[PDB]
Amino acid sequence: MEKFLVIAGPCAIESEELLLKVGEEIKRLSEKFKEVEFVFKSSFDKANRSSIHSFRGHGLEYGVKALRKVKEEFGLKITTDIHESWQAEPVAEVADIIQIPAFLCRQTDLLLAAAKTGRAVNVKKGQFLAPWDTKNVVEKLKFGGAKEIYLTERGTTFGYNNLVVDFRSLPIMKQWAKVIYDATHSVQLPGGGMREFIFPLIRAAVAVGCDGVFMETHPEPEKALSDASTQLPLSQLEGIIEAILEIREVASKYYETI
Amino acid sequence: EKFLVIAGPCAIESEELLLKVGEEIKRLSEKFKEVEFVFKSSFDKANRSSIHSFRGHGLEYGVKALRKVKEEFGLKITTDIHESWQAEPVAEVADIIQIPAFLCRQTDLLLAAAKTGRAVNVKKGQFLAPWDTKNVVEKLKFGGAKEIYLTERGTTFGYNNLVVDFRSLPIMKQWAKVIYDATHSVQLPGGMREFIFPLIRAAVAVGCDGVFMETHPEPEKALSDASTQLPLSQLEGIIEAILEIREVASKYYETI
Amino acid sequence: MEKFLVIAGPCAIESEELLLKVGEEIKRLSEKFKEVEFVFKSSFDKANRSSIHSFRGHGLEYGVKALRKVKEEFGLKITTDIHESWQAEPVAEVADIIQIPAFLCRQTDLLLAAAKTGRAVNVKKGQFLAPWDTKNVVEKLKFGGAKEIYLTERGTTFGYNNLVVDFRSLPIMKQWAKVIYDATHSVQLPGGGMREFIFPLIRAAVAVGCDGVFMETHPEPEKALSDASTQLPLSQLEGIIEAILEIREVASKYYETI
Amino acid sequence: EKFLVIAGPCAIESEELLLKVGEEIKRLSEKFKEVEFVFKSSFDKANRSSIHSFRGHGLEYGVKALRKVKEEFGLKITTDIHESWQAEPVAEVADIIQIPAFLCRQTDLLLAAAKTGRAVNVKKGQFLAPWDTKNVVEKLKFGGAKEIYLTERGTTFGYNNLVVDFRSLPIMKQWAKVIYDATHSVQLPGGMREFIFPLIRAAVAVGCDGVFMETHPEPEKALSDASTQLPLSQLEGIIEAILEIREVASKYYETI
Ligand SMILES: O=C(O)[C@@H](CO)OP(=O)(O)O
Ligand SMILES: O=C(O)[C@@H](CO)OP(=O)(O)O
Ligand SMILES: O=C(O)[C@@H](CO)OP(=O)(O)O
Ligand SMILES: O=C(O)[C@@H](CO)OP(=O)(O)O
Repeated sequence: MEKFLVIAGPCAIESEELLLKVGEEIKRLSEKFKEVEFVFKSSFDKANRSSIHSFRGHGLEYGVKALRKVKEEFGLKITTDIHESWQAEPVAEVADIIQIPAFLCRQTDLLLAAAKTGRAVNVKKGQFLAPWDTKNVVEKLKFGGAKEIYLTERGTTFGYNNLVVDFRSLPIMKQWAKVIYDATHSVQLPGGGMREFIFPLIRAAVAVGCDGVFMETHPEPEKALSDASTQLPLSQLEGIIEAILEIREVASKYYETI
Repeated sequence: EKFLVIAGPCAIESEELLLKVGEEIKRLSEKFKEVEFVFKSSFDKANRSSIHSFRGHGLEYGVKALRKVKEEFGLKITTDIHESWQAEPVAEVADIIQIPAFLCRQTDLLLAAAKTGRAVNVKKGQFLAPWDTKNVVEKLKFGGAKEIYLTERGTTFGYNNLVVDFRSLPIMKQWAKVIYDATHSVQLPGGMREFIFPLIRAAVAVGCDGVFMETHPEPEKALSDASTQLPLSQLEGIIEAILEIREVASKYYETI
Repeated sequence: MEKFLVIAGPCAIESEELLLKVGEEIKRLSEKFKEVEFVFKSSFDKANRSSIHSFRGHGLEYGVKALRKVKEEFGLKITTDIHESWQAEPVAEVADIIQIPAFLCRQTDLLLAAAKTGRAVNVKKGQFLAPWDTKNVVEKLKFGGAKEIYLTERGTTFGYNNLVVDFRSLPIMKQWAKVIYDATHSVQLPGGGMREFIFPLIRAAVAVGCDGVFMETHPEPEKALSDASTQLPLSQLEGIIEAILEIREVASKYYETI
Repeated sequence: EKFLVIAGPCAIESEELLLKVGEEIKRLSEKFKEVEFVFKSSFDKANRSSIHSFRGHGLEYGVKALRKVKEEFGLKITTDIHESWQAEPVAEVADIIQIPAFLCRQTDLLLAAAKTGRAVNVKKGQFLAPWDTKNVVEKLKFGGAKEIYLTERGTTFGYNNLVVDFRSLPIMKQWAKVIYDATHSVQLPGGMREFIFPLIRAAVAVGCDGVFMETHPEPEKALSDASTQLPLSQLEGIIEAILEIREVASKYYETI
């Protein structure tokens, strides 16, 4: 079985300190769960918040420098998201995996900018996109030179201010890329979020079969500057990870062949 | 209480077919003692899209064939009703009376079912939000029902498509035992066999009280739900798989 | 141009008196709007309420007798809905148009029970049904002997507790039956309702093109026993009808040919 | 203020095509003096599903061709931007800067557009509820924009389908002028020409401040939105139709 990916970290780079605190914990779990490839995630810019008054971040320069500290202090791989083509090059200096936001999954130039860096690229599936329509997204990355591609399931528009997770997307997308399940954005209520469903839905994802999971986690979610109602309390991370590795193991012999 | 597996051919195509399927379910029944098996088949497909499609052989012949399965194999029975008058005659043989998803809000049908003293399983309508099943349960309690089940079978997602919102499992559990219907949840109304097993794995990882699966020795030849009925020979493997997943996952099912 | 249909009346037969009061007003409008075919509607049983504690009605016998009074006192056509096959025969004694509830639009026996009465049949399109899938519904009625058939647009499931009206359904369904737009149920919030959208959406319906409209109306909606937030104040009916006849007239030369 | 009609070929396939279309719009412009016509064409289809599809001839060539239309015919101009840097160069020719629907929440793009001093039209995202456009308008006001439009273009309805919820027209009007996009609202993402005219009739019966329509002398030969671009010759008839409907219906538009 392939090394399972767990992408995790605070939603936003609130400070270099917050980063070091989560990083410390992620490093501890990586030493325990040696069958997992851990990737530390945090955004240097929440460029698509609903409100002009909401927290965005401290800028690209500061964020890359704080992620670089996490990588240097803990030896952890790094992923962060870009919003315009010009950011691909500077971010690629620290990011092992460049993330493409869900609203931007069809922006050709942004995808090509990420792909020519030589870094892996993970595209969040747009809330508007059918799972079979990710085939062209992967084709655009492969055309642009990307050799390691991920597609992340994060819910689909289901009426107003609600997302539903159609688990059929996991085996469908697996036909053309590795698949990541985003356990924290899939339960958000666009323009909101329900923490009580994070755990059940992530159990469903590993029972269906995916190649990794993505989770935002913060020492104190209620105090977070972004995604306060969906970020997972840091102390709860180890137990969630153990549970998914257990459920994955027992379901794995039944995963179907693409 | 023990995990429920409700299984059988979609339609009572013949007393014979029920006996063949009944035999295999009897067999699995002896192999998996911790599971409560309930044999299912419909005496009438009362809501087919086309007037030219197979409906069945009538309630009399159907109850007779189901009686034969219960007598011959000792299996509990479940079938669905479509109008209030059918509840009492079906209750002579059915341990569980099933309410069709389009009929989940028909007050008299629910009350007629509750009045028989039998257990009632209501398929959640494709139009119903999970929190709105609380009133469904309340109707049945008011009607005297004491063993109540709610079955997840997908929700309307645009035209000719259903999506399973797994958040409904924990929500519905606040007021009834919850069953996951593995075969209708992937059908395309007005489906895809390849998604049956993956989604049933999800349902037990999330946590449910039972699973519902239509099965037929030769699905391609079935007269109803031909595209989604599970081949009978695959049933054992899927049941063992979900008992294994449940065993591990149950440690994590959230309290009520 | 065909005589436009306006189906209207109180949601439920709260009393024979309420019926006579609305009937009086509908009769007055029928004398004014002679280009409209008016049909008086009221249910003898709200058989599918969400709550066991909600108002259902005073029974079939009482309801048919109250509708028969309206027909006899005002000379108005009558429509009411059935819920089980056995009710088709007694209701057909008074109802010119037998209505099939939206949740029951695929119940074969109920449709055949209505069709063999020789009365017109109007089927509410299920909130789960695609517009092209009404073709088989009409085929079932024609097979059962119905010679005058209507399909009513009343919204489609759009996430939880919300309905959306896809106006493309009007020209699609028109391929096989006369089409009615239900102005009051289309704005209800299943398991709720928004009165402010009734008027705009009914203007859209006649600009697209339909063969009639359906509206629930009560002298005092807030006091209604069913659909209190969507029933139209009776005093507002005349002005709505004048507006739709005006918009219909001006749009009509552009209605496309089926 | 007067009713807006924004029209033109989806993509700047060539300075020529724009001139042919510009000529017809100039003509209608003289025929319908109460209407403010705005000529539209995209210099880059930056979000095509396939890497092998037509994107265009670049921003430079595009701004040049649009400048030619404004110089030659005196028509106001609108085109869309895809990244913040494009706002200032596009603002030399565009009276209205268009924000793509997938990019309606990208704060910097909205701010870059507002900073040019031009009017801004934001296509409402297929994922956005109508009440959630209030924050979109607030971003643009904060950015200095004073003439703001919100365009209805359909909402995600299951997979590969959009539905127009007309309730959004009156809701969005509380905070901006509202335009109805008649051609993308009926496209099937990842459409149907037969529904364009019926839905545009609905939009003016409900009440909007303008309509948006892509038009091409020969849609079948277009390099983008070939399935939905309106044949140029049909444009006059549809504009006269909607002015007639609006004239009658406007008596009933609800206050703000
Ligand atoms: O993970 C996040 O921080 C965001 C941005 O990429 O994800 P999404 O676009 O899926 O909301
Ligand atoms: O299980 C079935 O036979 C049918 C009828 O009860 O189910 P549903 O109503 O969910 O289609
Ligand atoms: O008009 C009504 O009173 C009801 C019942 O027929 O309609 P619907 O089923 O469309 O909710
Ligand atoms: O009108 C268009 O050219 C496109 C781009 O702005 O529209 P939308 O983003 O609505 O697809």
